Amino acid sequence: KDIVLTQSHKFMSTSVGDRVSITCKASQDVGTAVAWYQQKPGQSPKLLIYWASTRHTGVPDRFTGSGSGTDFTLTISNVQSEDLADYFCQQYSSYPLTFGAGTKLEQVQLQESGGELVRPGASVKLSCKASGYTFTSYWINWVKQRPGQGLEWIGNIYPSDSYTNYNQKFKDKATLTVDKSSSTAYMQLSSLTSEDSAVYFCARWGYWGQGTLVTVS
Repeated sequence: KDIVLTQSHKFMSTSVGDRVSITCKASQDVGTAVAWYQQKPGQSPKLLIYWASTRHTGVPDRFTGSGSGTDFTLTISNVQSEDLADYFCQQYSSYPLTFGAGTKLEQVQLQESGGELVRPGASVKLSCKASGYTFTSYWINWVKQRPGQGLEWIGNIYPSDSYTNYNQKFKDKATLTVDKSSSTAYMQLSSLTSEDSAVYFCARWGYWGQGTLVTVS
C-alpha cells in the first residue's frame, strides 16, 4: 500500500511574531526520509528541510524540522509576513514518493516548457532544460499539481542511462525520456482528459522548475 501522509490542518491562522508548528503523520515508518516544502501562489515549491531536520541551503534559521518514524513536525519560530504560504511534507523512503495534502498558513536551474491548450484525447510533450550542474548525476522527477490542489508524483528518470520509475497510477499515461546532448528531460502524456489539466513540474534534489501549465479543453 502507498504511504499516506496526513497533515491535519488544511489551514492554520497565526500572527506575525508567533511560533507555528505543522505536523505530518505517515501511515508507515519512513525513518527520517521526509522533506518539507513552502509554496506561494503561482510559484514552485521551495525545499526547506530534508532528512526530517536538516535545513536546506539558504533557508532562515526560523525554520526547524523534527521527528522520525511516523510523526514529523515543521516549526517556524518567529513568523514573518513572507512565511505566509502553503507547506507540504513529502516522504522519499519508498515508491511511489508521496506528499501530504498541504497546510495553508495565514545556480541550479530547470526551465520547463511545452504547456499549452491541447485537444482531449491527444498527447502533449513537456520539456525541462537543466543547467548549472551535471545533468547525468541527478534523478529528475515529475510532479503534477491540479489548480488549487496538492502534489502527486508521476515518476522519475536517471539521465545517465534513462532508468525510470513510475507511479502505478501513471504507468502508461506518461513516458519519461532525456536528451543528454541538450541536458533536457521530457515527459509525454497521452489520451488527455480534463483530469490531466494541471501544472507539471520537473525537479531534482533541492530544486524545482517553474512549472508548465497543460490545459485540455
